[PDB]
Amino acid sequence: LAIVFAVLIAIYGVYLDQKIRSRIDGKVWQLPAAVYGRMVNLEPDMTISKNEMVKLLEATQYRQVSKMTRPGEFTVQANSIEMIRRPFDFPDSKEGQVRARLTFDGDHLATIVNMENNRQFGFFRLDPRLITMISSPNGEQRLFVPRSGFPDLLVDTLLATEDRHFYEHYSIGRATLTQQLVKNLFLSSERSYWRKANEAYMALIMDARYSKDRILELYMNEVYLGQSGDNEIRGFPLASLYYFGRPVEELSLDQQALLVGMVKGASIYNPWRNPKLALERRNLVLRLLQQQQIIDQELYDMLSARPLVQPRGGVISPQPAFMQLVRQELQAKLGDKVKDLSGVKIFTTFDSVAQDAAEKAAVEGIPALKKQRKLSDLETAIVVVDRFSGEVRAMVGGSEPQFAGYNRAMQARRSIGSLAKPATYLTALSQPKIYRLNTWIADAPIALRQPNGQVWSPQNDDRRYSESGRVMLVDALTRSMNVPTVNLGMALGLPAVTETWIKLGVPKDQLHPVPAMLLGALNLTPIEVAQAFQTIASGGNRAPLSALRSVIAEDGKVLYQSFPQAERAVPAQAAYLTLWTMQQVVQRGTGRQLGAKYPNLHLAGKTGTTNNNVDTWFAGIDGSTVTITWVGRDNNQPTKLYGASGAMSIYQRYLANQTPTPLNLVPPEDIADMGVDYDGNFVCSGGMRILPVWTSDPQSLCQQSEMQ
Repeated sequence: LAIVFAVLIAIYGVYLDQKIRSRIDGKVWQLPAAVYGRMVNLEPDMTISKNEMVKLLEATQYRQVSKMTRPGEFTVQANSIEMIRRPFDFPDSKEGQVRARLTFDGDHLATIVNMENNRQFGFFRLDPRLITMISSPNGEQRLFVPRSGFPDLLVDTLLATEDRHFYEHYSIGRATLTQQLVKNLFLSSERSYWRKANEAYMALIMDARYSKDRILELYMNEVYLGQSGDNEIRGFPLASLYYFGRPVEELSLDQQALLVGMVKGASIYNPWRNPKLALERRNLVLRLLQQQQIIDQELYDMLSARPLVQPRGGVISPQPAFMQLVRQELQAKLGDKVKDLSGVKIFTTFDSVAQDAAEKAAVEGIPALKKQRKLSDLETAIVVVDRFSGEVRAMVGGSEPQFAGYNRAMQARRSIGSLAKPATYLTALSQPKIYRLNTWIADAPIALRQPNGQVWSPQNDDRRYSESGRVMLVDALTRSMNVPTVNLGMALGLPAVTETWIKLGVPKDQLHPVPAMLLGALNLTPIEVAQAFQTIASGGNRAPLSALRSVIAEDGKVLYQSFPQAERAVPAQAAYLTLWTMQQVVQRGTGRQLGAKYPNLHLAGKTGTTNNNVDTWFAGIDGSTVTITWVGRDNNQPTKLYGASGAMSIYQRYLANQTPTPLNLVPPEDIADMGVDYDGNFVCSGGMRILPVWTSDPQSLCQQSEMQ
């Protein structure tokens, strides 16, 4: 015989083992970067409510139930919630499940108690939601999860199917789990008995040098389970989140049957296109295992009478607007030397609750404005950032945030109009010896000769002038009076005002120092406006906006860490006086519709309008965040909206869709509340009006009083 044949196949097998080594002993796959939202820490004495906490939990993929049994679940009671915080690999320290009770004392979090030992936590970590993945060059997207990470039952459901009961190394006789691992991992497409035998040879070599758990650990992360546009969704972990919005470790049995059922055929059982052949395949799996010992008959009818929820969505590109900022910030910080790495973890500043509320305000708000005014193509952008740290919490780049290609929060450069006014008042108030809230500004006809040849003659909103010819600075800003603003600004000088703009953090090449700049001849994107208003909201510290918190390697190596880098930009006292006045605009000025609806928030804000309302804006500052809202048309035509009411309606819905933090303005040093009389002069005691004043010696009133 030519038995040497068993020899060149033996060497072909030994040399085959050479390939099933360099592959599995290292990078099995190029693993895409995972993008996570914010990690929230809870603390006792935190200002939050139970209903507020419920929303944060549901936004973080938690499910409210009657009785808890699994991670990612929680129960509500009269004055508290009980949850099972799911396990997560926090950069700071890996954590398992924790059964906690958060107890609420009305307005705040009273206690957080470990249900295990009945003791209190000093702070408690909530895991971050997976927002998205960063496209993998392969076109194949995976979320690696170790063996242990898979629930016993989905492994049982998996074994109850494909590899019927085991796979010890009979199946062929009657007429393979390791057999298929190589099929997807090493082999070509289809037709070949040689393929059938080539994998069969790789299967023995495989299951010879690698453990049981290691085979299905690679398998449960390799199987094709979906198609997101032109990206392969494979692996049970990523499929779970993609096909249920919940981790693999937390799938219900009926959801485990579906995924598994979709392994045989992985595209025709797709619950989107045809839910019928998927429902039958699901129930089929439910009857497959029902025969073996794992499944009861009574519960079977439940799982079968258990429709699919199922994400009923496409999710091809989650949070397109915010992800633009993320991609942009990654390039700047780490460069192109990042996607070279596999299994990278990106921790962002994204707030799921805020995003939900902004998106809802945009989606419902815009059609409402179009109906109430008979419009045809109205658009909007919303940016939310943290008051003090400049972290970007939310970004809405269009009235249809779900499906976005053009991101208006970052790309739509638009005249800010009267939103420009605080810069001027901030410039003035930064000089406490000369300009104060009670300083009188002329309000009379203006005529400014400019570079050839026409004369610039700005008018008040109502084409009227103050009967006295003058108005106090406080009231000019409150009422967004055009004429006093130009008189103030021209007296301060366009260079001084322009320098305030740079300190506030606006792009320097957008600044053109001519009179109209004072009234908003300044074109910015919403994210750039947010920077400017964050600087005044923080109390004068410019905190560069960012969407990244950290970037960790698969092994836990820190590729990037964010450190606080706020820069003192304007005096805190001037920032304060400007904000106090912006509280006036919201209570009694142009923003007064908002102060009437949310009196207890004491919001500070500024309306923005342009000639014929081409662009409308609102900038609202609460206790914790700055929200910029823009409403207008892409073609740059008049909106027909009147006043900042369009941007204030969107913002008002934003405020209603979440739980805003009251703004309680704490006065910095050397701020004193002082009375003035009707003439506007300071008085020692009394005064019909009280205004805060930057002074270390309120005895500029003994001086004022000595007029006699």
